[PDB]
Formats: sequence, structure tokens, C-alpha cells
Amino acid sequence: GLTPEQIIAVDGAHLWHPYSSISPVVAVAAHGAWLTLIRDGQPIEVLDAMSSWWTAIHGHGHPALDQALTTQLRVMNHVMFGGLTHEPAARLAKLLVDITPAGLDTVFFSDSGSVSVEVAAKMALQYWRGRGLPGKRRLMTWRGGYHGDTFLAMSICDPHLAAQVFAPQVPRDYDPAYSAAFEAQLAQHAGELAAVVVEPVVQGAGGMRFHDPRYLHDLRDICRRYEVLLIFDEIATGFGRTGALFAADHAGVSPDIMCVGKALTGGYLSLAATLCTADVAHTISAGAAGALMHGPTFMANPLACAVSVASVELLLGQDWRTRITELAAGLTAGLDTARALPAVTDVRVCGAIGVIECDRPVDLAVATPAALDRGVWLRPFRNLVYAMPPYICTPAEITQITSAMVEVARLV
Amino acid sequence: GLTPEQIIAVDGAHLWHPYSSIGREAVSPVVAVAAHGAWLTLIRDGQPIEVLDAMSSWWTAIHGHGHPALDQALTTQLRVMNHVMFGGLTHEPAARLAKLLVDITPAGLDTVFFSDSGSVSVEVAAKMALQYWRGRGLPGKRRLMTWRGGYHGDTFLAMSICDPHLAAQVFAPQVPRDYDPAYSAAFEAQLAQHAGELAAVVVEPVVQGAGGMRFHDPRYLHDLRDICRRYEVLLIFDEIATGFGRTGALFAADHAGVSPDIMCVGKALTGGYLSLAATLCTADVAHTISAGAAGALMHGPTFMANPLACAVSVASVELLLGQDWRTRITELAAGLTAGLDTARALPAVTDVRVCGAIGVIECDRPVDLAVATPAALDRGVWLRPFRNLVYAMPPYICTPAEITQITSAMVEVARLV
Ligand SMILES: Cc1ncc(COP(=O)(O)O)c(CNc2ccc(CCCO)[nH]c2=O)c1O
Ligand SMILES: Cc1ncc(COP(=O)(O)O)c(CNc2ccc(CCCO)[nH]c2=O)c1O
Repeated sequence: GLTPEQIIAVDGAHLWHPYSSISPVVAVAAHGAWLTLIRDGQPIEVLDAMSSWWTAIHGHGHPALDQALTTQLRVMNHVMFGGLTHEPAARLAKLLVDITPAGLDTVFFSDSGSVSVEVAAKMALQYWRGRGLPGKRRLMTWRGGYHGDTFLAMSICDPHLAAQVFAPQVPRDYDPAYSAAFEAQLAQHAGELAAVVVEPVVQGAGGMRFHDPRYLHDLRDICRRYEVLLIFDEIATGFGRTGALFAADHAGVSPDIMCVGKALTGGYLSLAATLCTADVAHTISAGAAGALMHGPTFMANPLACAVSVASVELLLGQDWRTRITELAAGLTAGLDTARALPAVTDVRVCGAIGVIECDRPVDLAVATPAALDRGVWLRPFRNLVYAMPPYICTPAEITQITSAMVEVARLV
Repeated sequence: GLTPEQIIAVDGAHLWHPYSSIGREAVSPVVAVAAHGAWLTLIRDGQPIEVLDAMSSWWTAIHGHGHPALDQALTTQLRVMNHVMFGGLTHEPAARLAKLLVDITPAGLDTVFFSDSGSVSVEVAAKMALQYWRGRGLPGKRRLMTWRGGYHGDTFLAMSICDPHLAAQVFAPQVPRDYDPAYSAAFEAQLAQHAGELAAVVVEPVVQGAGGMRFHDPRYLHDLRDICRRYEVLLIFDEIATGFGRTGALFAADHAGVSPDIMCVGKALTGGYLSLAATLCTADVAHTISAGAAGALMHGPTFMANPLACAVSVASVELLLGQDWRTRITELAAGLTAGLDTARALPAVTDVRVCGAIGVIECDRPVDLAVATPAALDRGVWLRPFRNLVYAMPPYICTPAEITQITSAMVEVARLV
């Protein structure tokens, strides 16, 4: 065992944190929408406004998910997915194929979002090889995107590695001229392109930007006409977050390949999935390799699959759309006051996502204590103060979150 | 819920398996309904049967499945904190595991980067090496060098250093089993001409797993360490398969008594409960990266340092260290040697080799799966031959009788070949 002080000592000496060098606050518990943190030697309750980075949609320690995990743990923790299959994987695959955009009928489980993106790339590349067009090996996307930290995933992240094709930043408002320009650029690269890869509707890590769903309809059309596969990365947007079950649903379009993760497991365990159409699967399967050449050690882990099944079932068994609509209303109302702030450039809400865009990078040394002082855990990045609250947050808790966000913006 | 029939129907229509097809599988997956200790419960011809997990579910299940201590560690952490973001927050599980790993790994490795899988941990190791040299003002050192027969995962960068059989990396010849100073001299010569271009050498120490279950004299690792130091190239050991006692030492590097600059671990890390991997580096590497223009290691997965995965790993590592694991492995190695001995005389058998809790029969031809599967299943053993290899890496908890059962099944496969 270790005291909060010993943890800090070990952490400072031995632990790499995300995108950091070699001060973290000690977290000692999580329950519902609340974290227990240690501040100045004292335990404090704070709202998990970030849902622990998009994951904890049902909050922490939900009895349904806890029990799903303990139930599976009693019977089978893990077995290899080579030559074996199991109920959690089958139940989850069945669910995912049923709730995702039409045509997505096969499921490849992996351990993280970055890996699922590379699997999606593998699918697209092997697809065209299966069609006898191995020259189609590049990827195209628009600027402002983020798809993970592995080397292939890095290649399609906003440039500001494989050399990929980048269209200009997709605007918030629909402009037919943007779609026309996108098509013209894609046209001259078509013989080079395996796929277009984008985050539908919401671009997260690249700057929490929202774009009109109509752009997705245009992409589907362009890709269809120029024979380029369309890949949607819904790792952040999936499972109700943007007001629809999957962001693609706002445009009513189905991609050829789709990545999901994060909220998939309710934030309990690492799991991701890459789905593709029957056409893609068969073409790869009929190809020279005769198979999709990927398969991680812990593929389709029974424990992760079991808790994911329960998380998805919990989500579908309630009126999630109304819940999200209520959250969106709460965020909008709560953030409105920020608009008039001198350092605030924009305020925007999309489903259970709320963003205050500031005129300068937000200083964590100031924002963090300001948020903690108000009983809220916020993690600003670049010039953004934002939140993606758990779906179980009450109106009062959303108000607490938004008022903390506003006071952070005010300090900037 | 689903019946085994419904599971197979769903599986066939909607599930990708590792390196497999949809609709074109010669052999359908077998339904697994339970796992406890060294045994899996599988559905054969509709009958539930118990079979030995001879592969430890790919090196992972070192304490067997559903070990009471590990189950408890998981449920204990589940009651308090399932997960929190590792950005700006830290927690006891991560700290306890980091402290443990820093203490039991080869000397010098005192920083720990957690990731969600082996392939990712390898990519992190690569990033560390590349950023290290950028921090030294030598961005030209960006390629990797390895020897053939290796395997390091299936993300695109990981693939580039896997045995060809992508970034174009530098490949030295297959390292031989027995120590030949000539091999090391030639390795040095090849590396020497690429030095200004090389960020790191990356290899599996002592045992190459997925690349063909080959063993090599640990002295080669001593040579690599020396070569790397003299030519200013970092050394990366991928111990994702060899770690935590598997080869008869706590880490395979310990056989050679050398310390890499960077090291990857995974698999047995969590006792095979959940996916978790870690990349460790020296203080020098960490400091050089932190002092560079970038000012930080530019990597950070959403689910980094998951409390549940860390908690079960702490229990698994503590369980291993709290017992005489070295003697357990020695006993396993002896049981494997005794059990596989009779295969040495089989017509189609080219080699029989054992290293710690690893047993391999190498044939002179490819192993037909349609012959091997029912043969092993009939004998209550789950085996996964590939190419010309029939092999096992059983859980450390296997009794002498279970080892006899496993080896007897392997020999029969070798006989049928
Ligand atoms: C769309 C999409 N595709 C792929 C991934 C990667 O999957 P992973 O391999 O499991 O990490 C992510 C998740 N990565 C991030 C999400 C959110 C932030 C916000 C805070 C930045 O400081 N930063 C991230 O890096 C994703 O959102
Ligand atoms: C040394 C080493 N370094 C890195 C990795 C990659 O880490 P991952 O990303 O967690 O896979 C591995 C992976 N080992 C295997 C991977 C896949 C199967 C097939 C399983 C079929 O059910 N069997 C494996 O042994 C590895 O051995």
C-alpha cells in the first residue's frame, strides 16, 4: 500500500504521463459522476466533467457494469481468440452490427483506439490489393483531425510518417464550395487513394470543432463515385455522445469502415472495434493473403467484451436521446454567460459536449485550482475549456460543471 | 445470452479472428465457455470438455485462469475506482506497479510508460529512441536494426521490424542457436555502416516467439550491448513474451546479465486477465527526451495506466515473487524435457528444444491442423501448431501429471506428422 504522499513521490520519479516529460493530483476513488481527489492532504469530491476522456458515459462504479464484469470474471477471464470463440465476443459483435450504420456487418476487436485505426487502414489497403489495385495505398483526410499516436495513425493527424493527402479544415457551416474543392482534390489522387478517413461531425483532440453533417453526405457521394473507401473514426463520437447513437447518423450515411472505442466499455477496460461491410470482408478474404493480416494477443478479451455488452445494453435500455437532449440544453444554458467574456472567442455545444473557445492557450496552473475550488475536474487543452459529462449527470451537476467552466474562462 | 449454436452462427457471420477470413475458414472456431486453473472448458461435438491450456493463452496465463488472488485484486479495485484519466491525475495501482517493475527489471530502467498492448509498447519504445536522438541533435538516427526470425506486433511500425516472411529497416541474419563469435562480428560490421542512420537495435532476448520459437545463446545479447554502446545506438529488448520467469530467469536479459536502454513488457504482466503493457527506459533516455526541443514524450493513449489492469498486474507480479518461481520453472523445464524426449526419434522430427517453461518440437514439414487439432483434443489438450512447429508454454501451476498430458499430446502430433 501507499499513502497519497508516497504515490506522488513514486509518480514523480517513475511514471510517464500522457505527452509529458520526466504535478498530478492523487485520485483515490470514483463513484457515479464523482472522483475523490487528494488536495493539500485532504480528500475532496469533484465532478468528472471529462468523463475520464469520453469513456465513463454511465459514470464510475455503475452496479450493472460492475456486476457484468464480476459475473464474467467468475466463469472465464480470458482465452485466446485464435481457433476459439466465446459468448461475450458474439453477444457484443451482434449488438454492434445491429446498432451501427447500415451495412457494417463484421467486427474486429482490438485493445485501443489507435490500433483500431490501423486495422481500419489495413482493411482498406488489403481491400484494394484484393481488387488488384495495390496502387491505392494512400489516405486522405481534412485538417484538424486526430486519430491516435501510433505511427500510421499519426500520418493522418493534423500536420500542424507516411505522406497522406490533406484537404483544408472543414468549416462549421455548410459551404458547397468546400465539398466541390474536396472532390477536385480527391479526383486527382483517386488512383492513389485507398480511403478517406475522418471524424464525423465532431473533431476532438484536433480542437473540438463541429461541422455540418451535410459534409458527410457529400463525402459518401464523392467516395462512392471515385471508388475510394470511406472510413469514419467514431472512437470519440460513438454511443450517443453527439445527440445521435453514432455521429454518422446525423447525416444518415454509412461508411465502408468504422472505428469505435472509449464509451464502448463504459470506461472500465480498454477495448476498441473496427467494423467493415460484407463487401470489404469478402474481398479481403478472397484476396491473395486470404485473410485480414492482424491479430493482437488479447484480441476480443472476454472481460472487456462482457462489460461492453452491459454498457451498450444499459445505454439502449433507456431513453438515451432524451437524456442527451437534456444534457445539451443544460450545457447551452450554463455556458451562455461565457459568450460575453472578453477572452472568449466562441461557445458551442453538440449533444453532451460543451466548449468554450478562448483567445489564448489556457494556463493549467490557473485553470486547475479554479476548477478544483469549485468541485469540478476540468482538463483544458490548447485554448479550449470543455466538458463531456457522464450521461448520468443531474441538472444541478451540469450547472456546477458549466459554472466552473465559465469561471475558468473568466480567469483567462 | 446465447447457446453454443447461436454463438457459432454469430461468430461465422460477424466476427474476425486473428489473421483469418470471413466465410472461408477451413476450421470453425471452437466455443469456449469457461476457464479455471490450467484448464479450458470447450464445446466439442456439442459436449463440454475440459482441456489443458498448453499455450497459456499465448504466454499470458502464467498463474492459470481464475486464480483466487488475482480475481480478488481485481474485485477489490473495482469496488473503489474502476478508471480515471491519467492526464493530470495519478493513482495507487499505477504507482505500486511502476515501483514494482522498476525494482525487478534489469538495472537502470527507472521510468515506466503504460500502454494498452504489446504492439503499442513497441511503438512507444521506438518513439523514445527517435526522440532521444532528436534530443541529442542527431535526427538522422531514425532507422531500426534487428535480426531475422523476430516478431514485435502488428501495428505498422511494429511490423517493419518483424521477420519478413512499411518502413524499410535493417535486418541482420537469423541469429543461430549456439554461440558463434563470427555472427556477432558480422552484426557489428553491418551495424557499423548504418550507425549514423540507426536509432536503435531491437530484439527479443534469448527466445524468439511468434517468429518461429527459436532459442539463441544469451551471450549474443552481451555482444549486442557492447556493440550498441561503442557505436552509439540504443538497445531495446522486447520482453513481451519472455518476461516474468518464462525462460528460467525473471527477465530473459538476466540470462546475459545485461541491461537494455529501453524495454517492453506485457502479456504475463497482468496474469492474462486484461490487456496491459509497459515500456521502461533509463533515466538518461527520459532526461534527454525531456530536455529536448519537444520537451516531452509525444505519446499518450486515452486509457493509459488503467487502475483495474494495474491492480491485477500488481497481484500477479507479487504472487510470482512471493513463491520460489525459479524452482517451479526448473521443474517445468525438466517435465517438458522428459515428456518430449521420445519425439527426438520420430522420423519427421528435426529438433526438440526446451528453455525454461517452453517446449518445442520442430518437424521437417508443415503440421496439418486438421490432423493436429482432433489428435490433441482427444487427449484433452489445446495446442496451436504453426508452420513446422508443435509447441507449448504451459501455466506455471501445471502439475507433473498435466505436463505429462501436454507433452504426450505434442509427441502424438509429432508422430502423426
Ligand atoms: C477520434 C479518436 N481516434 C483515435 C484515438 C486514439 O485512441 P487511443 O489509442 O485509445 O488513445 C482517440 C483518442 N485520443 C484522444 C482523445 C482525446 C484527447 C483529448 C485530450 C488531449 O490532450 N486526446 C487524445 O489523444 C480519438 O479521440
Ligand atoms: C514479443 C512480442 N512483442 C510484441 C507483441 C505484440 O503485442 P500485442 O499487440 O499485445 O499482440 C507480441 C505479440 N505476440 C503474439 C501476438 C499474437 C498472437 C496470436 C494470438 C492468436 O490468438 N500470438 C503472440 O504470441 C510479441 O510476442
